[PDB]
Amino acid sequence: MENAHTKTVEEVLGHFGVNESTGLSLEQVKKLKERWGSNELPAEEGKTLLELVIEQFEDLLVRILLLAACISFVLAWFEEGEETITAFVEPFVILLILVANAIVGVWQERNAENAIEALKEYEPEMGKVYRQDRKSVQRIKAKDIVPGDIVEIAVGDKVPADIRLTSIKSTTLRVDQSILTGESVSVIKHTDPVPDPRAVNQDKKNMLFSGTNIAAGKAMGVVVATGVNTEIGKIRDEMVATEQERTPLQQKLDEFGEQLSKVISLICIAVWIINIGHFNDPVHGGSWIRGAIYYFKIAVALAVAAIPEGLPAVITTCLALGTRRMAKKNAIVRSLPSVETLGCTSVICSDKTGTLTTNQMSVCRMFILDRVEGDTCSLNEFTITGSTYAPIGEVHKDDKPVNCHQYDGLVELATICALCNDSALDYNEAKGVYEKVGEATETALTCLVEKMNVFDTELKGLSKIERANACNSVIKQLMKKEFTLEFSRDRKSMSVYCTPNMSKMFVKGAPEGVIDRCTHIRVGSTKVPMTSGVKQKIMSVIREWGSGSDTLRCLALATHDNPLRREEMHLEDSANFIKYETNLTFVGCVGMLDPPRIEVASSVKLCRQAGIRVIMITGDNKGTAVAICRRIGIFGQDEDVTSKAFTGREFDELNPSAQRDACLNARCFARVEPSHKSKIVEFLQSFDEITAMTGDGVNDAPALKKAEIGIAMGSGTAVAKTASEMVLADDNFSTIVAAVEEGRAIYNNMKQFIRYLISSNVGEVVCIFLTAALGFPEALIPVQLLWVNLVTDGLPATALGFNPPDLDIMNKPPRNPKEPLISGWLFFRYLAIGCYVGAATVGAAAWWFIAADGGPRVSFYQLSHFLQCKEDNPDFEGVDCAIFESPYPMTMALSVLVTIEMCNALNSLSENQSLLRMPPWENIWLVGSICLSMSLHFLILYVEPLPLIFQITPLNVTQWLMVLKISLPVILMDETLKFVARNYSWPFVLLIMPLVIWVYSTDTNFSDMFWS
Ligand code: BEF
Ligand SMILES: [Mg+2]
Repeated sequence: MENAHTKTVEEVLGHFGVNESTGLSLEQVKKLKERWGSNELPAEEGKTLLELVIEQFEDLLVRILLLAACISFVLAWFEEGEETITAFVEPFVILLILVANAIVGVWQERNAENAIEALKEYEPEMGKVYRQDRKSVQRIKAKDIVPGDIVEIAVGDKVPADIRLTSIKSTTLRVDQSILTGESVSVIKHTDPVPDPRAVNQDKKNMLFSGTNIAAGKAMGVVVATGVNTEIGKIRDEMVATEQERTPLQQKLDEFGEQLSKVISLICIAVWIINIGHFNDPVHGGSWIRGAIYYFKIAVALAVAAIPEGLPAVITTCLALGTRRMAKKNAIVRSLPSVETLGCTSVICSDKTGTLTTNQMSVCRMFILDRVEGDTCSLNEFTITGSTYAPIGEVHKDDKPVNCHQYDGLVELATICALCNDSALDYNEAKGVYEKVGEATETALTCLVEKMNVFDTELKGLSKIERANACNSVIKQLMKKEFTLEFSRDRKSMSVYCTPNMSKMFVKGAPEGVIDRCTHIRVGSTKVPMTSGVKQKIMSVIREWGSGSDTLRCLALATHDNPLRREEMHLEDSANFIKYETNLTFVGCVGMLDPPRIEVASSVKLCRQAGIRVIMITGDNKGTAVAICRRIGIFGQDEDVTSKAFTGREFDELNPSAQRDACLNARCFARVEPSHKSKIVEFLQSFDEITAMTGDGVNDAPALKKAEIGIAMGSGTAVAKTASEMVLADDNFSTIVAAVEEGRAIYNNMKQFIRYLISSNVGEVVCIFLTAALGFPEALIPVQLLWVNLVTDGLPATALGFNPPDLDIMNKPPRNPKEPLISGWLFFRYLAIGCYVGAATVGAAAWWFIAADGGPRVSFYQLSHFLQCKEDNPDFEGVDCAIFESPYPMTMALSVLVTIEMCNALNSLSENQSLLRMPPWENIWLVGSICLSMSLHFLILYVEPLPLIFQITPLNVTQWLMVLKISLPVILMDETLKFVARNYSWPFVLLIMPLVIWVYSTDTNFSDMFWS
């Protein structure tokens, strides 16, 4: 069945072989059940943990980590000549972290689910259908409906499946379709076929799409689509079809990892070339066959030194902290890398209905006829501060609180609003909020009546359940209803006749018809005949409310004090309805709209300050979208919007060259399909701009998937929350601004500690390369490198993750996504730092070799040929040979590396500001982590079993002073580099004296002037 709206009810019923009066038989029900399937949308399949683990390998950082670990284990198996099993420890310690963060990668996701599925109303859709088994209607489950079923729908009932209308039992049928198309006002439905086959969902006025609900009437229909074949099913399929790429942070990390792998390959090739041809010496090896093992050991040590193992752990820690901060700020984050995406966001695309506005119609402005004379009059204007269905609020007359009990005309206005309508407002604790039960306008009138207590009813000690209708009931008892003249299309108004416990008849409708059908006006408590001037005045008020700066739905109200009695009523004719109120007393009019949320305008201003562009993409009409844009501040009140607001049809006809500056300039998009929303998001992404698509409902589900980051309102549909990466549980729109702020700060911290880790890794690489080239014995075994790069390089990195945010963070435009984390000059600076670190470590080892008070004196680089001396040959000196395996040089190099890393973390507090201007105690976490890691290093040195796992030994006072003497100049070098970067306090210096002056006490020539 296709294009059911284009076909009349007769052939639609004939196609399925179903009768409207009887329905479907059980055999037909089961045949259609097996032919089509279950009438439900399939849930997301449970991603097994094994698949998640195997797909976590896709990141290039963990890719290089895993390949390095695998090669290390392979060469651990290669080194079968050793006996102690502790060697096989050195690869294993890697694998643990490769799991740890991975678990967190799953764990947080699970937490997100625990916060996403919790914000769902798990009430099965319970649908009334007609079948041949029983004449009366029967209530069945949602999944039991099959195409061809006859469904009776009523007010307040959610539509179970796509239903073509057959006949409306009531007068008119109103359907709220804000879920599917973002329409802010209910749509009237009819059984007339729609000739256009390619009509949009809003053009189809003879269809009841799934997910929507009925507002006013009751109707009968025939199901034409179920499950996936429905409009929501097609939209969900389109959302699943679209592919979400990696986050910009993930892309930057992947590029960084590719560069790092290229560096590893280049350095390994270079060291192999510089080390090949060294087998010509009369040593063992079997033509480099047995020297290949030593060369590969050097290569794997270099690869380990070049890969920061603790980087993923600190990255995950920072992302988890940001996610926790959003959890505190009522924002659920699905994926850890997505918390930074808002920081680099340039354009924010937002839905109007339900996202920018509360989707709850409310009255904001009302006027009563105050003072009238011949041809001129003065009107009393009022303003309502309520934005939602909650009955809390105050009425303001010329910007001051006012009680409506003093105004009689306000009393009649409240009476008409409370009595003429037929809907109501209720409060529930499952969601803990207020909902409507009928038309949005009627419940808006009810909320307006409740807000203005004309009868001064007590409310300070009343429960929230009866708060929704606290004073509406008070109005109802005193003036009891008799009957209702329903709404008529030609009349554009509807009336209620009622009698007291005299006998007035209220009428509410469009301003023009109501004011044309009235022959009296109400001034306070007095009746005044027709005079023109008041008529033009009130008509001007009507159109300045309708088409002014704020677009409002004007609703004229009148009362007939002398209507015809009950007995002379003919309710069977709609034509007779109009003539029953030929003489009316116009009381007043009210203005209602779907108001934007109170936190939108300030958030829009803040986003404009941060350089972020805000665009409205909605399915509603252009006028309402432009009005909301003007209200929230996207456009000015008098600003022209000729080339800044577009419709889907207008955008389609636009040339791609015109579409270029349309996307770069236009800020309002109205009447767009979900495919059009995804097309707009893709076009914006085609200009290298990070897109934050915030919204709710089904119509935003594909776009939420297409954008770089998708944000879903907590009151939105389940599909929208599934397609999004962030969820606003409390529906606070400033949370987006807060998330952007922390994302910028988090990216700054990322840059800081990635640069610190790269400095440490290049230092280790230079140390190993210099040791290999110089021929000296190894100064750093790989397990020490793992211990350093995890503990001593994660605790300072975690502390750097707590860097204080910049003051000018939110007053600058978003960063260019194409820029790299490490610039050329910063790369040179950190390369120099690493070269100094490696030179310092090698120099400490050589200093222990050649000039040590408690060590040997094999100096002038003689006998430094490692793996060469075996006995007392002439090149062999007086000292022994086993001293080359002493752990003293190893622990000296380790201590120098640790101290230099402490200094590098100390002066990496700022990108360019000197450590003198910014004292290190600004970040107490930094000094805390430095002290903790130094304490752990001391514990490693002075504990029983670890100094055996690590080939180290405790030092003495002189060696420690030498270590600090070597380590401190890195602070001066970094300060000089920062100074030359900037150009091209007292309390800190006071603490410098007890340290640097102590260094001046002892001076040593170092006895090292042979080569370097
Ligand atoms: F729901 Be949006 F306003 F189209
Ligand atoms: Mg919406």
